[PDB]
Amino acid sequence: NSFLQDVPYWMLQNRSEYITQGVDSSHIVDGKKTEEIEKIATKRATIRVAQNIVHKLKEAYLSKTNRIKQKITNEMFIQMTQPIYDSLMNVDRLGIYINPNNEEVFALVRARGFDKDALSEGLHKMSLDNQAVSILVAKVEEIFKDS
Amino acid sequence: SFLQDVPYWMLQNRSEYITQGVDSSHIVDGKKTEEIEKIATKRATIRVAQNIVHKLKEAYLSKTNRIKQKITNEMFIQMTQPIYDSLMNVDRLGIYINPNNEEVFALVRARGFDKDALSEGLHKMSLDNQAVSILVAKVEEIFKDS
Ligand code: NI
Repeated sequence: NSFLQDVPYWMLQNRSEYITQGVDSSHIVDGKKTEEIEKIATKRATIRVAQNIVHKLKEAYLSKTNRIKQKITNEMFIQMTQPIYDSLMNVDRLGIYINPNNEEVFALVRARGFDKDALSEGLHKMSLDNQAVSILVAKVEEIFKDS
Repeated sequence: SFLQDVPYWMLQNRSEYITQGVDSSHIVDGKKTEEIEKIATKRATIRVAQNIVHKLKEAYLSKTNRIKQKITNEMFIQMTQPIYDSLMNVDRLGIYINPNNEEVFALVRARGFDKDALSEGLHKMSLDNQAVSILVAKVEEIFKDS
């Protein structure tokens, strides 16, 4: 059975919510150099930051003190991922770890901010009304603040 | 700083295994290794219950949702204990000590659940027949898929 060596701390399971940090990976692709796979992994980890944000937005929407009036489905939450991702700013690649067994490339990233006006417009463009958008964007703003 | 002899199950990427859970307890002077493992194992088991709650929340928010009752995030959080209590045949599959943080991690897998116990627990927290029956069905589907 299988154990891994030289594993950085951020690769490990842990209880700790760095909502604006993302860890994710890319598998290898024949004909793509490892550096290319690191780029893909870094983008995937950045999408993961957006996924982390959407998760917090669903919980807020489900809360007894939700103020969003529009009905927002799970599928709509999933759709929010792209506009949130598109709005992320100043995202730093903090680390790379490669699993030598399958050569899967993991990236650690941190998004230092987001563009509230870009996020607003993206959310409008997926048919969320202005009351819903205002609350959603304010929530994302709190997440960056609290981070 | 780097960690050595890290088992696969300790990596960050295990969301797909809804019925598996990992969590830890801190090594403290005055506690026996066995009390510490027991706490980590309990916590790992609570993580399985939380994994299940998250799937229920997603199913409830889906456009396909047929549960008519209003269920709040706080109510979903409240479902964690009845789900935990209903878990059956929860096997401890590993222990890992992190020497950097002095944390003992446990890996568990729940092989199943008691749908009657879960029902009774959900009924006690004021979920209606329709909600309980559907939530229970969804948990059954999670275990079937596992
Ligand atoms: Ni418009």
